[PDB]
Amino acid sequence: GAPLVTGTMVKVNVSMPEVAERAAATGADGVGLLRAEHMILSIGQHPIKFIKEGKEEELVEKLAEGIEKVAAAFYPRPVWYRTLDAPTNEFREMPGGEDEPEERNPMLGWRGIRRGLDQPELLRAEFKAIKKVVEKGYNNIGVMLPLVSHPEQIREAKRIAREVGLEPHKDVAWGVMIEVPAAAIIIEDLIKEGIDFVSFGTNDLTQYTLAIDRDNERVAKLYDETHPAVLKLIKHVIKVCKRYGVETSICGQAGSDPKMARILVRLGIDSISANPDAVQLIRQVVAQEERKLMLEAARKQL
Amino acid sequence: GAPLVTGTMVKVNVSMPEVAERAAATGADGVGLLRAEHMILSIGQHPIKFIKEGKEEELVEKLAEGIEKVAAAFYPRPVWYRTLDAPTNEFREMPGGEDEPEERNPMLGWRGIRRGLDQPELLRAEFKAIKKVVEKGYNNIGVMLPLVSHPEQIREAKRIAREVGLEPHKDVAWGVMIEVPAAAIIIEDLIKEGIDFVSFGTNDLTQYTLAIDRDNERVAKLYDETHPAVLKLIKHVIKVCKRYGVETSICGQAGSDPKMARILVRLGIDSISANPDAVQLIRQVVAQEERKLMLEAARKQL
Amino acid sequence: GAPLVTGTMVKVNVSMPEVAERAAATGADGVGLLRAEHMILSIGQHPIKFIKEGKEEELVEKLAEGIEKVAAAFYPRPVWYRTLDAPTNEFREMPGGEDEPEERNPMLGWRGIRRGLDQPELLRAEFKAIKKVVEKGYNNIGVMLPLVSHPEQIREAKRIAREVGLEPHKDVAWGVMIEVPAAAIIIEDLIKEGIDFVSFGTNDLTQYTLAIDRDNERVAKLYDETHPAVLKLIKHVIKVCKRYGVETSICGQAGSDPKMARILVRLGIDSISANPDAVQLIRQVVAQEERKLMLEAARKQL
Amino acid sequence: GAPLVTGTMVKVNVSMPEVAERAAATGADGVGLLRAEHMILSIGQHPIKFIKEGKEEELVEKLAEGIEKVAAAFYPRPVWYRTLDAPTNEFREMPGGEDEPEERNPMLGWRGIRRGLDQPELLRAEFKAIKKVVEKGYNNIGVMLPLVSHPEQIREAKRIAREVGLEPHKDVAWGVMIEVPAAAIIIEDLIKEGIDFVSFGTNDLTQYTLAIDRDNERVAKLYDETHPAVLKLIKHVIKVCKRYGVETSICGQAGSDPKMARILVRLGIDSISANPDAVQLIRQVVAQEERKLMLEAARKQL
Repeated sequence: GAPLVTGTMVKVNVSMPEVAERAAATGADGVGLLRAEHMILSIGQHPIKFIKEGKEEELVEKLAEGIEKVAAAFYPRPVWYRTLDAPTNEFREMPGGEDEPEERNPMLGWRGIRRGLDQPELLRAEFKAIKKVVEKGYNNIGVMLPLVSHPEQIREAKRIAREVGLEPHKDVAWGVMIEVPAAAIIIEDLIKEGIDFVSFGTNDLTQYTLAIDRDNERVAKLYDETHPAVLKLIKHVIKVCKRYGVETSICGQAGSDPKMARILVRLGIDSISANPDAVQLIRQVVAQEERKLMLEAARKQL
Repeated sequence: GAPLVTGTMVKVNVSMPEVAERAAATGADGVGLLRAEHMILSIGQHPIKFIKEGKEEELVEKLAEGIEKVAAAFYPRPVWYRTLDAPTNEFREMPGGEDEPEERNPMLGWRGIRRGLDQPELLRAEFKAIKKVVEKGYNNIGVMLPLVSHPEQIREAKRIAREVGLEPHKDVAWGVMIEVPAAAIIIEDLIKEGIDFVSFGTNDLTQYTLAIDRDNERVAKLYDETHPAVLKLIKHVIKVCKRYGVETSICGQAGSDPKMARILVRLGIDSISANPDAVQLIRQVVAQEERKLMLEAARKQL
Repeated sequence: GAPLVTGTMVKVNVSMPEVAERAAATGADGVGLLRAEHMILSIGQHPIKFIKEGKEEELVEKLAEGIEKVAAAFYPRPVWYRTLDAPTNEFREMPGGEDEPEERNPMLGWRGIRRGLDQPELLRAEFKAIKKVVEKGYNNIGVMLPLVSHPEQIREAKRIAREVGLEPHKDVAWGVMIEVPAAAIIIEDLIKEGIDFVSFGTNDLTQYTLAIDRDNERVAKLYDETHPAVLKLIKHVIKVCKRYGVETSICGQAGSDPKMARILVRLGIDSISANPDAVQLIRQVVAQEERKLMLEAARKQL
Repeated sequence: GAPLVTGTMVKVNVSMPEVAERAAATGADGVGLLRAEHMILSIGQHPIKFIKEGKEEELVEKLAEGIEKVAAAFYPRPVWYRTLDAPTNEFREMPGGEDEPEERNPMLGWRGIRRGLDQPELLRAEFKAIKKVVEKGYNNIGVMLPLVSHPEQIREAKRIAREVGLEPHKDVAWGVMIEVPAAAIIIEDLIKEGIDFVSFGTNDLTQYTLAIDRDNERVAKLYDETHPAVLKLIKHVIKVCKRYGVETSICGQAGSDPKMARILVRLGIDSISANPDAVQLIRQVVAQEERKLMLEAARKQL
């Protein structure tokens, strides 16, 4: 009759706006990552081509209803939304995708907030839709920027967003993703530009730190998300933003692992984001770890 | 099978004596505020006119049964009752309400315990009914005075109550409401007159502190119950009565807000009073905040 | 043959630009408050209606000569001018005042710098006239904003003034009024926006702190300007701006009271503003209090 | 053009209500002692006989106008009034004074507040007249009790005054006279009953301390008001009420002496009360003594 209650927050990873009731029925504390790849690449057309042709309002209002569905399934609870992020060999395979670079390394190329700031129209449209669903009365949304490594990117994004009416820290929440080692090493510079939350992308971080591709058959035997270097980086970041009053979280595939959950609860993370069918297991693991910590402190005191 | 258990008490706000079983079925720890406006203004007549005509015992015994209903729905649990409080443009609209002042500011006028002490017959009748339901064997009632700003008001009320048989601190509990900034700034003087409990009226306090009416369309955009000044005042009050051994609580519309609940549990309030359809949400928010605090202390110790 | 000399400054309260020689003949150290209600509401017309019709320059130059008269009667001495402040039931009674709200509480409504920032044309005209009389060579004027409770109001006023040529802190002085309890409780936030002086409106402060209207016959028996809470607030404010190097003053009806004068000189205020026929009495009271303080310190030392 | 200003207050001794403009024209800071012997013994009749006959209201209203005259000649300034005090061989010489005791020592007999508390009708009438002139709007009056040596006298006087409507410490000031050595030796007990001011009767104190009558030709060669014992007593009293926050003063014939003025200013008295033709001399002596003290402290510091 009574649910299980933990101090650490356990959230859920929403992929499409159609799996949102089965996710709200799991007992999660919010949405940890709602991706936009589907909601944007569903119109069977290159978005840059789609807007040159000139159909902006259709895409805008479609995004608006897609976002409001999820926002209203979990209202009192927070929802975090990450702007578009896909490689260049993902835009090549759509009607209108004929002009491409066929790069030799699409993992270290033109993607994420870099491409976003080069063509500010995608950012304009997404911020328009977000403000659109905000003015209906949903005050539980926040924005997440992917692949940040210089503070100039944060400031230019804030300006682009402020030109079209949206207001950071008073209409939404402003946060970033940590996936490049540089961002993990100079985290204080990024914090000094006024952010609210941070999230660990352990997939990309583990790949860029060990200089290894996971899809390659010959070197995927070295992949490991509990390697000492990644743990040093995570510990440093958590320490600093704890000191500055910022909230920490982790999404990815290592959010659904019991061993990583134990490590992260012993270090002091604020939230964990799990796949829709792993929320109960992680809830139990976190509860047990917390009771262990409390017992240890009681014994030391007595 | 087992209910959810929190250290902080979560109570419920009862409006009429007819919604009292649906409220006792929520799992609350008591009643936080039972208003008398309905039970008194239900006789379709001006009460001062009603008693000049001379029908005192009817009103008395009606109040008596109205109060005993609620007191017996939640017996082992405490119930707190607030004496009459309504503006002057509320007595004007009843049969017998022809002699009025049509003031220019009914919010800063003749109402509450001021008007009550001017015409001691209302106080006499209410204290009579309260003692009436007390002598049947209900020892879980307490009295709450609205809009207090001088200790003389507390002493005159104690005398008026002691003349007709009722005895403070041995038959009931004696407490006050905090709605004017003056009462929040000289709280120790009020405590030195022997009270037992205090309650925050955050609606009136926020309105009188910012010099702003909320019903006015042009300046209601500035209303905010988490403004720094109100929080400073609340923190000061809680500190002092914690030092003196007095119990604190909060009623209003901000008792049903998760963000305010988190702020207040981190400061150290003793109880929260919620609307009858918000008890479960506040219960969950309070449980999570308490587990967070305990984990933080364990980590600091280890 | 020699005038009486005090360390504390004693100023005078000027109501109209016609009583300005009888005021300069009292021996005051400056003007403490020059109101604009008369100089603006003298054209027998609603000012918003007056400017829609389109007669801006007439009102501007009339204000200009009205201000220059007072500024030139007391040149070496400072003069402080407070922008328009009147309730809504004061604009209703003029030709053109037909569109009104008939509010239920005009004391907590749309007035002062709130209304001023809603319709920036009044501010534009007043700042134009002030700069007009400044460029003739009068460098002893300063501007005072009424009813401030957020720093955003100060910043928006500074911007509005800087758009039309006037320059704070280099052409005039910039200061505020303290009448809402919120402004007295977060005074440091306001100081951090670069102000030069502050002034206590003890009338409005005493009314908003005790939640009491003074014009109401039934509750005017509780009004008191030496109530402990108001004195706590005044002491806090004086302490903080003393620490930050800002000048303090007091206008109102309690500036012409000997008992308040003694309290305020013992606390350490920088100036007092009296009615034109009470300057000599306050001068004597202040002189005696200062000699008392000096004697006490000498005795403690010896 | 500028008056002389001292930290110590110099007041004046008013004997009748007819010499009150020549006294207000001296530049005094208030009245230090207004006697009632004249205003009461002017009806050519024994007052106890006058009230048995039954003419209370005539005497009451006569006192009322006599007091209001003086109170309105010095309004902003305080006035202190001492209840009736005369020996028994002063009531013997009036129409109706036939029943007397012809005592052997009328200086140590039935007089002052003793006789006053024995026959409470005189106190009733005087307090009635005082409240009468108070309710016209004069808030600068205070009451002084003569010849007090037990706290029971103070409490009984407070009760007698509170029965007929007058309220100590909220309508008037409450103070006492110090003339018996006992009162000077247990001063703290008297202070703990809530008084506001004290005054030295150096005539009676010097006579009762040295066990000497001054009117007697053979032993008046030993009278001296600067005898070491009286000075010890004065120093003790001043010390204690300084510690408790009470105001001190001195009336009598030694208030008009330059040498005593210098002694008393060096000890730290708050006020001095002089005869109507000695105010200027005492003003000059006090000014010189204060400048001397300040110079001494400056030299010690440098």
